Amino acid sequence: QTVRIGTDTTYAPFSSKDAKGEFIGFDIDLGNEMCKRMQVKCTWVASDFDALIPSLKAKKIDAIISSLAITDKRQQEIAFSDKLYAADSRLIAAKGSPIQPTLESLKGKHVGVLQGSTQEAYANDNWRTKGVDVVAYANQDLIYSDLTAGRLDAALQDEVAASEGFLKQPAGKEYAFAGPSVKDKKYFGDGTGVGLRKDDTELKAAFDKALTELRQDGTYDKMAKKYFDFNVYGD
Ligand SMILES: NC(=[NH2+])NCCC[C@H](N)C(=O)O
Repeated sequence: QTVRIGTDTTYAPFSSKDAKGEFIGFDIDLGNEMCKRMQVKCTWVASDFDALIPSLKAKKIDAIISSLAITDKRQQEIAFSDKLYAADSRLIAAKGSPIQPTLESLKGKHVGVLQGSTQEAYANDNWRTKGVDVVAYANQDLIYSDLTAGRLDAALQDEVAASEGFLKQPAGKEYAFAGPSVKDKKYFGDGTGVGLRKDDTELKAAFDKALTELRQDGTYDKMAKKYFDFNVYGD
């Protein structure tokens, strides 16, 4: 039909808006390229990240492309395409900060996470319970803003989003990663994928076919090179 694809546009370089409100980023490029090969029209629909799976279940959108990690919990509720790219999580803080992604370091500190994210799940279970002030936000822009305002000591999000979308931008010049990637298979998933209703077998097959084809002919790498000088796909 027309495939309606939901995304949250506060996660550069994967999904954001340009100065005239056009959606831009690697998620947008992947979605548009897949749609072309599937020979379908696609309409992008912006929403808060935590609204994406509910909107999909409610049939207000037909697909999610929004750095949506493929997790065990989410697969109980929806289906996923094959992996679009890998996504590790990592903390950021002010440059020179001693902060580490540990309870010892973070107890009593204010740590921002995106509401509805794997980072929120991780932080709520491991940090909020034990006395870290975990603050959950409607979108990632509010997090970066509250961090630069000094209201947050740190923020947890996807590593590549933080790096390319903030640290390497003027806004994040005085900030840096605090500690290494936070690796936990119980939480952050096995890369990201197109989120789909479980019964939409045909639509999943179509996305999967287009994805294989655009990876195979080198289009994936061509598009990825616009944003990344490393292997974003992973293994
Ligand atoms: N467009 C976005 N805001 N994406 C947030 C993704 C965060 C994390 N990868 C998750 O799946 O929960």
